[PDB]
Amino acid sequence: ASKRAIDANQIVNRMSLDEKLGQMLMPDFRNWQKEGESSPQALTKMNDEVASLVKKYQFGGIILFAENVKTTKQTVQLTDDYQKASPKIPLMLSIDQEGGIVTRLGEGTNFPGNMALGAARSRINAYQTGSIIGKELSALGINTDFSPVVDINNNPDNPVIGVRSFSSNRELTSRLGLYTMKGLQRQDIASALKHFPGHGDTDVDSHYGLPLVSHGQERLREVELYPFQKAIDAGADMVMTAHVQFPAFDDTTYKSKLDGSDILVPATLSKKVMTGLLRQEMGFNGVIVTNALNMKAIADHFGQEEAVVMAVKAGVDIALMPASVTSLKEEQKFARVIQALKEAVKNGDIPEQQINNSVERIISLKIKRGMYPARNSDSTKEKIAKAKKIVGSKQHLKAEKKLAEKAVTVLKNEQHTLPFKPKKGSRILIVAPYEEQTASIEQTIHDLIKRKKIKPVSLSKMNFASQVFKTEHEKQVKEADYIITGSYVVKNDPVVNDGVIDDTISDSSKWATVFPRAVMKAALQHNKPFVLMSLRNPYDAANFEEAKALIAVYGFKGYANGRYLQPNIPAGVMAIFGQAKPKGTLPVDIPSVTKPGNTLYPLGYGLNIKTGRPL
Ligand code: NA
Repeated sequence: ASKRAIDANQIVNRMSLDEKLGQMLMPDFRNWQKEGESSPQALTKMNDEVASLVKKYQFGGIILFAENVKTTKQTVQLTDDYQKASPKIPLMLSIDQEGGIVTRLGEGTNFPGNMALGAARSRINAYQTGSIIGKELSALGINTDFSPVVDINNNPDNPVIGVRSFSSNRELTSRLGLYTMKGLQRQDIASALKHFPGHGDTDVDSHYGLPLVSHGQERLREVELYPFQKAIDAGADMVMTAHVQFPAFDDTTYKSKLDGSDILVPATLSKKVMTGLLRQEMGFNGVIVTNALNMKAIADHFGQEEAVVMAVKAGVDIALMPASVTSLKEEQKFARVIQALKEAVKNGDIPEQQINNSVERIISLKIKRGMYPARNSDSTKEKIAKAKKIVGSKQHLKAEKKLAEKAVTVLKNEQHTLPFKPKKGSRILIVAPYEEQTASIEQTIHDLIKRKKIKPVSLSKMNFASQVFKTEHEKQVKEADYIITGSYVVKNDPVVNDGVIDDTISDSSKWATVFPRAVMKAALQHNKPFVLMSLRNPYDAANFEEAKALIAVYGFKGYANGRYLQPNIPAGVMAIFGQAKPKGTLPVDIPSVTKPGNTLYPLGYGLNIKTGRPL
């Protein structure tokens, strides 16, 4: 590893301060309003206006969004067109391909998500997930991924990250995060631990619109920072930092450049936090990178040019999205940002050696993940061919399937309700919040029929988001022979009275709690098989203590425009019809609604769908 250290330095010493500064910038070109074009457009394809700016400011990286990677053919092209534009050093192309409810690739393999991998628990599954996203990203020409999220969803009453997080436990989070990370690296992909110093239990400041952490240092070091520490020791490449007001480690305030008020310093802009805590006390010598510096709150309260400078002064190595430049009319923004830096350095506000370090860390990362020198040598056409047989491939899809199905978590199964074994002719009533969800379940039961794994049955759908359970809906439940219902909640806000959920109170506003619970009473009333499939946060499982079949899948996206947007719903359905073997155990604690203060389903709990005994 001492072979990168010198290599990197030999290189930095030969760069103009301007090539060094540009190399610490990583803007986004999500939307671009061309010359003499009516408005801004999703940038699907390169052009001389954007590429000029790359040649000119010589950025160190470009971050990509859903707009930029709509299709596999378009993506592999846009990447190679970027690499052409980049004058001297291979760009570091990055993206938020976490898996689960946060994916970006258009034709790529969306996985069950972190909280799913938590339920699955096996650390090999995590490593496979990263290894595949890695293969996929690598095949497109993307080399950096802002995953793993190692935030900890430890507070039901405040699930800021929820299913994007492995677990409510620090050890399960750090471990799974540890292996997702290593998975990605094995594919030669820069991996960035996400949301330092721990976004999972952030309060908010309604005044400024920033996340605030009010916890003291003992707590912070026990919980929030633990996952990051362990991954940092294990050789994390990058650490992404959120704009979180962080008073236990820095309670420096500034004057808002918009309010005049005394605003706490965001973690990102604090030398005590960036350099003091992360760089020194924690030992992180990788690349530090920040949330979008052009986020409104930040831009408005600290100023754009000023904020990027504060961040670099504070220790970050890569200022992400330093300004919002959509046209060539706005191109002088990048000039100013670099100019602020050039000046703050000339002044000795930022030692030249500090810049040389940062850049030497980027150049070291680029060398370490084979971005530098550029390791490929295939026609863009050939890259595209190779990519189409890799991104979204049947092999990957199978693994996605096995993983989603392994993660399904059975919480109740009284008297073998599951699996459903329908007679020919049986009517299955499918009930979810949105059409794309009832569609996914339907499409899945449909394949099972075409594949002769179940007798032919008849399906109707009921979509209840914002609805109230009225007579119409109840007649439709009598008609049914089998009922599959999806619950969807973030925070669990059942109307309740001394532990007794109140069912006599239904209004449109309470739909995510009152409605599915009304289906359930309706189905019990007429002696129907009813399983409940929770689609997001497992907390809603406390709403269905009377039910006899209950499962969690940790992923709510459905079926649309001919494509499955997530594996979770299908996997649930397969386990309901005895097709898959659900292994899942709770990666979080489900609080009881009927006996407040107690846990209803503890961490690690999960049933063997066949034997009925705790997995
Ligand atoms: Na490429």
